[PDB]
Amino acid sequence: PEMVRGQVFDVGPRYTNLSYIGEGAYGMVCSAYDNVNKVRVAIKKISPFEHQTYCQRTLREIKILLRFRHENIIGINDIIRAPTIEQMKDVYIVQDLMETDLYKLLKTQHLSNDHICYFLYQILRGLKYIHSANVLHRDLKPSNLLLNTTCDLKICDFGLARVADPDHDHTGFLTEYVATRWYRAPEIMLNSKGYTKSIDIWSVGCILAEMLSNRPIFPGKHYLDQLNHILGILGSPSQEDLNCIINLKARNYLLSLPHKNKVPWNRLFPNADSKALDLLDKMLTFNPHKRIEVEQALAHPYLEQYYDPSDEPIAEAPFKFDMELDDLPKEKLKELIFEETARFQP
Ligand SMILES: *CCC(=O)Nc1cccnc1
Ligand SMILES: C=CC(=O)Nc1cccnc1
Repeated sequence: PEMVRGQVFDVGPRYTNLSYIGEGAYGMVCSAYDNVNKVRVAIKKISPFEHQTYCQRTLREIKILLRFRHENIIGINDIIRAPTIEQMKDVYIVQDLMETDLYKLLKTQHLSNDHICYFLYQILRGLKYIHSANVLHRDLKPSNLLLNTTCDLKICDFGLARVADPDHDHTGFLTEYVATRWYRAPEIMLNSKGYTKSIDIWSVGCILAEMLSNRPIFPGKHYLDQLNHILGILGSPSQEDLNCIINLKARNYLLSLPHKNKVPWNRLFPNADSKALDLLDKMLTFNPHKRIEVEQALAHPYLEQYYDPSDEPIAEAPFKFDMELDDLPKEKLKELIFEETARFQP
């Protein structure tokens, strides 16, 4: 069994010449030569069977990625595991090798308007498919957008994804949330569980703003500071938008703040294309009900050079988890992971 930095990275004989390419979702990732397709691939090692949350997120990612088939969503090419549940300790997931991601690209590279437009198009094209399957990604951010050397873009990491559930979206004020803080929509801090499609659109808006300046637009340092950042740019919500927030603790918090005026997008992004800023405004709308939807965003003039709804496929059917994964014991989850990965065995 081959080793990488003192770890068991046991993928062969199909996959040889391991080069370490960093750490990610649940640990070690290497590129490797696939001796069957004759290309380098990425392989991630998952060791999740101790912990219920690890198993839940692993199972959720596998079920979704195996069901999805889209050019802008990372596929699973292969899964390596032991032949029996008793011997299964790790799972290796083999995916197309993507040389970089938008987090790394933004730390080092200025994007042309043409690149920003193309990246945004591919993000929305992928998101149209995800939403058409009644799935919410819920953790869109630059590091979950993979890019290859020709700038093909693929969304990854469906570990926090959920089936959409708008009739159960309501919650109290300051309800804790799992997804990455800088890309959280304002309503998460106020009255939302992140069970509607508008949650992902806000993330995309944040990603667009970050592509325009190479800096995150709302870099909050902790839970409520994230809302301070958002309101610092959008300004105080309107009476109508406050009236949509029925929860008193949430409403009254917002009423307690001094008045803040909107920062014009063209002052934050003086070099941006005006059509990009019109689309940004519509994605970063405070009221989730007024927020642009993915299909409308694709049809926006900013994306006219690429928009073609006949080449923007949807899922053949809505997604549904068989059981509520959030209260299954880890032995049933190991067993479900074994079953879900069975198709890749001899
Ligand atoms: C799908 C998320 C992903 O692979 N992102 C990433 C992992 C490790 C290092 N850099 C990016
Ligand atoms: C640590 C980086 C990483 O996980 N890289 C990766 C993932 C998927 C596809 N290509 C490359």
